[PDB]
Amino acid sequence: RTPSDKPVAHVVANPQAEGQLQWLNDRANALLANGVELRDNQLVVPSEGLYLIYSQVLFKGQGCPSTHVLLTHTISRIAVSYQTKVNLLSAIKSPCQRETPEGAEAKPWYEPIYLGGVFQLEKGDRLSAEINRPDYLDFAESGQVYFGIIAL
Amino acid sequence: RTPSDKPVAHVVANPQAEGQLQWLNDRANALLANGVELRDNQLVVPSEGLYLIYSQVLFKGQGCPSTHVLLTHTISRIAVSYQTKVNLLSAIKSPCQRETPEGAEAKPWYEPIYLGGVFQLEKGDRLSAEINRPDYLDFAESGQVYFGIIAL
Amino acid sequence: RTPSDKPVAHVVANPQAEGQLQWLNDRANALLANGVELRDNQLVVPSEGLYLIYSQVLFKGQGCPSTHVLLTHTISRIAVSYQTKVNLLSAIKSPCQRETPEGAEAKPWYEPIYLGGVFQLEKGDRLSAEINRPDYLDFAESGQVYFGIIAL
Repeated sequence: RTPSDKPVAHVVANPQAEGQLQWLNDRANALLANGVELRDNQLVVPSEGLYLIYSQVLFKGQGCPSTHVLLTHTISRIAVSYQTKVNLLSAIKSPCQRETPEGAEAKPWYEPIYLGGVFQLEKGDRLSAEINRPDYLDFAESGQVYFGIIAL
Repeated sequence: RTPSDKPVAHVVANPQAEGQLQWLNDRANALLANGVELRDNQLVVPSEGLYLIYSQVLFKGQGCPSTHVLLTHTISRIAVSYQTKVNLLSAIKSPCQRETPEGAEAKPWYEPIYLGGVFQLEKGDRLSAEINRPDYLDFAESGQVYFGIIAL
Repeated sequence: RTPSDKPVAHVVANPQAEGQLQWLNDRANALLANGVELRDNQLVVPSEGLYLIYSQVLFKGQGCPSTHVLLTHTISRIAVSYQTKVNLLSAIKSPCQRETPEGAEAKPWYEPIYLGGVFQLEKGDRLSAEINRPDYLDFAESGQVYFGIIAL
């Protein structure tokens, strides 16, 4: 065989979908081996083990609007028994400070956030990397937005 | 039930501890297992190896001052052998290119810092995670401030 | 001494190359274990399997020039099957949201970029980790700009 036995997965955001982050393992450079499945846009964990659960999204806007743009990306985990979203890793970014553009429009900011950690998950647990602003997500990527778990 | 061995620790930082950054155990899905005591605010490694080392901090700031705020996050190894402290992972970032809220008091800034590399440790070595302006720490803390390792 | 059966690597930037990213396997903890080969400025892969590719670049400047910078970081795989560079993980950061600090000449900004994911490489597979603004690279640091793979 080739994909070893350790339950793995490296999902990439879908460039077609818009204003929504949909995870696609079915492109080049994407894995979903030995157990892991993609169900409700959430990775489901095959076996009780220890997993590293990184993820990365890449935000983009054109000029800084009024109303403070606070951006967030978080990896929550809904466990078998206690089926509620408990927050694993998270992070906020505020890419705007400015007067909110003027004498020259545009000039786009870019803002990536990365989340990585080692956590214990059981059989049937689910995970899901999500953001508060699917409008700002960016993708003429190939590797700009991703979500993955690997058993260790 | 704790399957999969290999020294492992994934520690989150203690919220109610005004500006000090004291890691803790028991919280969230914080781990220390297979002998990685967290002594004196340092993960203590048990036996040599290539350890995946990662950690994240989140600096939050309500309005920019007029003194250029630089913020560095660092993981330095204090080798059990040489006792010497060697800087492994380091990052530096500046939340604002000087604005300094003059009028219209406020507008928060969020600047996360994630560090992660693969390194060669030695049984007894100690890893330290430290920042420089701990007066800039976000106490919303779900799973925002963390430090961790795991044998590979 | 150096652990584990599995091939790994962790080269590091040369603070001598004028305007380019040159990796090295002899400074910092620049490993080149079991069959990995830092070659034409890229790691040639020893064998099949899931690898953990991670890297980090640092950027620096003082004040903002031509309204838009765009620091980018991409690790691309050039597969022995489909021989053509192909993005694996990418991030674009952009310092100076307009700004253009005329009176705050030489008032510095610091901008890092980490990233890393699991992928199923094969043998003879080459990996490049390249920036777009070597001139914006920071070099007053050690555990600053690295790039490595670890068979897992």
